[PDB]
Amino acid sequence: PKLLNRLNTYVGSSRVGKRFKLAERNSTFTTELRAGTATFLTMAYILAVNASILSDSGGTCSVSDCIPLCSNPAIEPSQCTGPGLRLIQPDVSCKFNPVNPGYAACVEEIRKDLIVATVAASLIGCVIMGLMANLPLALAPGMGTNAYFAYTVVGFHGSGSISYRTALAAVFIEGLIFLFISAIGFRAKLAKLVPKPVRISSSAGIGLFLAFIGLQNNQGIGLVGYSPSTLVTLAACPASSRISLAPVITSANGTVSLLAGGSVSGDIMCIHGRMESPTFWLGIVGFVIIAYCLVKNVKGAMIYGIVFVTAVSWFRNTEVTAFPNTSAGDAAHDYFKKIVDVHVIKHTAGALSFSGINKGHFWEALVTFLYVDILDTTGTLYSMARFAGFVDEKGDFAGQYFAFMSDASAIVIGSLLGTSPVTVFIESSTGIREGGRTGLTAITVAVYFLLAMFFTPLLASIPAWAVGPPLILVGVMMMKSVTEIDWEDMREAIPAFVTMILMPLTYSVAYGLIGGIGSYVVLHLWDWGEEGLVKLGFLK
Amino acid sequence: PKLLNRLNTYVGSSRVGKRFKLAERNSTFTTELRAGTATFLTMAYILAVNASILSDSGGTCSVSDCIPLCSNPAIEPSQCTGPGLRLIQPDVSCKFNPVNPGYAACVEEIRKDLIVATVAASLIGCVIMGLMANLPLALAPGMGTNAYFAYTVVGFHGSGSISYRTALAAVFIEGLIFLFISAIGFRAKLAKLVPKPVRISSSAGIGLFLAFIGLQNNQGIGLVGYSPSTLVTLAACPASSRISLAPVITSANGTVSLLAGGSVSGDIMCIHGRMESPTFWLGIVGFVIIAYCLVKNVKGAMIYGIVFVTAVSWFRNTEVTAFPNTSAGDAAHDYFKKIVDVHVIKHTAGALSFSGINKGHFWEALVTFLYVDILDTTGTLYSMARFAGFVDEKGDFAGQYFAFMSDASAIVIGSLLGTSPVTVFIESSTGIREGGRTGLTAITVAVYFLLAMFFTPLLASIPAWAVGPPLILVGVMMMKSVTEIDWEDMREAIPAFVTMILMPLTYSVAYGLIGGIGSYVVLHLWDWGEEGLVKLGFLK
Ligand SMILES: *[C@@H]1O[C@H](CO)[C@@H](O[C@@H]2O[C@H](CO)[C@@H](O)[C@H](O)[C@H]2NC(C)=O)[C@H](O)[C@H]1NC(C)=O
Ligand SMILES: *[C@@H]1O[C@H](CO)[C@@H](O[C@@H]2O[C@H](CO)[C@@H](O)[C@H](O)[C@H]2NC(C)=O)[C@H](O)[C@H]1NC(C)=O
Ligand SMILES: C/C(=C\CNc1ncnc2[nH]cnc12)CO
Ligand SMILES: C/C(=C\CNc1ncnc2[nH]cnc12)CO
Repeated sequence: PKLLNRLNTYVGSSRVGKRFKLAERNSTFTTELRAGTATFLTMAYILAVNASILSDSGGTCSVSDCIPLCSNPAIEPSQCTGPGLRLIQPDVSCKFNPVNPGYAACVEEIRKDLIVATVAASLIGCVIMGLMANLPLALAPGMGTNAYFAYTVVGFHGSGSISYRTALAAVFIEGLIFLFISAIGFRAKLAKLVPKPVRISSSAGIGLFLAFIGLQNNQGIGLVGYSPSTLVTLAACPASSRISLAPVITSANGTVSLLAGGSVSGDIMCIHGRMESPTFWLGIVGFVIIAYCLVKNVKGAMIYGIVFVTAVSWFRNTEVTAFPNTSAGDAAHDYFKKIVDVHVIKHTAGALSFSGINKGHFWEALVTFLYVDILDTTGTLYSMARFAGFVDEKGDFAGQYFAFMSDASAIVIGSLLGTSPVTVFIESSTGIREGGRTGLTAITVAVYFLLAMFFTPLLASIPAWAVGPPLILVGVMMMKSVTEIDWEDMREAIPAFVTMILMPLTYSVAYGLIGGIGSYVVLHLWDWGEEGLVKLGFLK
Repeated sequence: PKLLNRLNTYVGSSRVGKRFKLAERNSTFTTELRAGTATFLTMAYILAVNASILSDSGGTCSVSDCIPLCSNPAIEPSQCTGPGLRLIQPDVSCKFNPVNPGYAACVEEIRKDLIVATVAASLIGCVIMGLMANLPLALAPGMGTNAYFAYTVVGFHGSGSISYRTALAAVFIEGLIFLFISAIGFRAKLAKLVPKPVRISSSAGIGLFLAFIGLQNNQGIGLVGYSPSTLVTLAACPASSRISLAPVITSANGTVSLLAGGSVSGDIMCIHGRMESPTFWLGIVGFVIIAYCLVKNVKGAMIYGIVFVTAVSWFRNTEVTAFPNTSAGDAAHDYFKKIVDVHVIKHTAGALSFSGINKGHFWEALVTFLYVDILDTTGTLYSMARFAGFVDEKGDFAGQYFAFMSDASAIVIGSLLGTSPVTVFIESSTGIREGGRTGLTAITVAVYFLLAMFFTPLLASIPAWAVGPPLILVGVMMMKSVTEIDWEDMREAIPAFVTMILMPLTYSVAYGLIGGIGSYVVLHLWDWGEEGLVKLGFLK
């Protein structure tokens, strides 16, 4: 026949072929590799997006890495010695604008570290899923939880109520509890705990949250900025025309002064030149490219858009350059000059700490992690089992037990390595749609991830206007779940709308879920009471 | 039979009864009055909401009404005479925080004027609709266009790119053009210009915009504020713990100073005490009341909630008092002391100006008004005609011509009196659902509006935490249109998502529409080109 056919048959007739039940599932070797390659092309974008989002979280280092600065910027701190000249001792404000150089270097190092951590976690998760449960699924850090971890639990540059290490501890404990409950089979009861409309609309809320994040400044293509009256208006003015804000003390005559201890914000206000930022238009070009590649049903759209924007952004003397002419820019260009490197985890490894188990926000974050993971994992796993045609009449696909256990173990390992919890990817559908049916798909994707590493230097130079449209379009894809809501029934409509609008506005998933559940319960209280009272017997 | 029956028969057998075709439509006198009363109860909330929203727009008066102020607040300007003491000449900054007293008095007077203007415009529109076209519909200022006029075209306290008078001129010209195009039957040709997904999702976008407005500080119940990092987080701290922001010039060492000419913002940042403002909880109580009244299908829910919140807020020495102990509070309490008054429009009457016809934003606002009015009026009028069973097979209900003409004339009259465009209300369905079929419903609603006036003093004391949930729930009701989108087709999904997310984030309807249409057109260029080229003959 053909060498492809000899290879297929030889693998099919081997012990390893029987291990994964190749013959019984009607595919031998080459369908598996094609499915794996398609899956990797579909979901490679995590490699950049997750690293960027987690790097913006501030990393493991604190004010201790802020160097003392001079009184005048023109004098370097080492030479800051003279009359009326002194050194400023770093404070909390060193972490924020204007950022201390030491913190910037720490942040870049943590960015590299997190890239490597993501790659390793995804590889190990894929291997475990492929081997223990023997299914053709792919695992990697979740998009929905990335931003919740980076911008809400920890905050921008560690401005949140939970320290990074305690956040990793929370993720670890959540993974352990998930493994426990999956083992003892209470999972269905907890999944039924949440009301239907909140469960349906939480995904749309998270999609809107990601879309909003993609429209900010230090996360995406700009186009949204501060306004003194409406608090949000049309950004995308040139970077040279952006200024910061500070808190002041008003009065009853018109005087104003700066409030000591004001937490200065970044460049968020535009003074002139709206809709003139070249980075915004480059991001728009990338967005349109990804949109076409999606509409024509071409796999790997987001990678093509990201790569085009990044390649354009690698030139050195442009307005959209990823290497601006300063010290940090020169260091970044130096690193990017070497194409391949083997970076080694140094700080994020084993960075757990159980100090903050007392704080309420700790348990809030843990419970939010737990519920999001339970619901999404169960739903996506059952959907993919349906897509592969493994579901029997009773509704189970045999190997569900070990699939859930493997997902929980992967979550725990990701927690240990220092990344947001890992999950199964809907992108795996592509592999199923290509004919792959056994665990070789997962191992192929794992090998492709292992190939991805060795390229840390190139993946470290992704600007926000490259991340951008990927996040926006992930939100677009996630929004499709709104249809399952009966919008004509107020008792079901109101909680869903609250859930959708609270997440992107309060900028926090937990508050959206809490508001939705509270509104649902308050609305249904009368029905609960009447039903229970008729059950008692006073009413009919 | 019964006096009700004699009255019914006597009216039915009279000339006036034949004028509205009473017998032909199977209702004589009392079904009409019941339908009118139900309609008025359903849609009375406009009386407060429209007045508040348009009053926040700043009115017709400019910095010329800012009085000169003293150097120290403890000295009144009249006595501001002494060493090192002087008078500050008002500039633009007088209009904003800290607001000059004269502008506050002007704003209150404009609020009263706008209340009376809304009442008169709604009355005249209802009368014209009921008489010329002879249908049981109700007219009043639109909710969606209210906020677009008040917060986007003109801006908060006249901070927009269009002067209030020129905005009224734009509304006038838009109404005239609508009348012209409707007269010639060319309306349906324009109505097909907008793509389907944009038309479908614009209503959901406007609903989200209203919901966002209802969650702000000077428009609703708070709960959304400013944050240096995420730009939006969880507000509803006590008013005593809110501070303002100002622009600042940073450096490369950590120094900061104020920027001359900074446009100070209102109290938007919370320093401590989150989720502790009593006004927020009172608004939540009103929201829950309205939600119950809606779920149980009780007419007049929003009025009951507004009235409860206002009645609680009318007390004098509480944290949620609508009369705080100052000069303006005392004046407002003085006015509210007299229950009934006959206020006469003094400024907003005949306030047109055609100076700015050159500006592009003028035409942007005009076209946005025109398209919103065209689409909404056509759709709602046809839906209400269907609901009453007047539609024939061909799809017309006879009196459509004069209905559209009456709506256009009402828009023009509203423009003359100084309010946002007037439209037909979906709430009229209630009157139809009760059995009303003729023009007596409109005249009854007009009489009820005429009754509403004479109560300007009471309607003038509505706080934001009373307006609040009404806006939020109007957004909830509007959101129901998302279902008509095929979320699985990207070429139709992406433009709709862009339209939905751009309106509430950029805080402008026109930009959302422009973005949606642009994305739609750019997405389909390949299809248009291929189709036209195959039409030419090169391809097959
Ligand atoms: C940081 O450097 C700035 C200059 O870039 C210093 O600005 C001082 O304050 C204002 C603004 O320039 C002027 O009136 C002074 O003359 C400036 N002095 C100097 C030496 O530039 C600022 O003082 C420096 N930081 C601190 C803490 O002083
Ligand atoms: C406006 O009134 C205030 C008192 O309410 C005056 O006091 C100023 O207060 C600010 C901040 O507390 C200080 O920075 C100023 O030095 C104070 N000025 C004086 C003269 O004491 C304030 O001065 C008044 N406005 C102006 C322009 O003087
Ligand atoms: C509720 C959770 C999403 C978590 N992340 C993911 N969950 C499942 N598959 C994916 N593909 C990309 N990201 C994901 C839905 O937003
Ligand atoms: C597109 C337009 C709405 C304009 N306003 C209204 N249009 C029609 N009926 C109403 N009832 C209350 N407000 C309205 C839809 O938001």
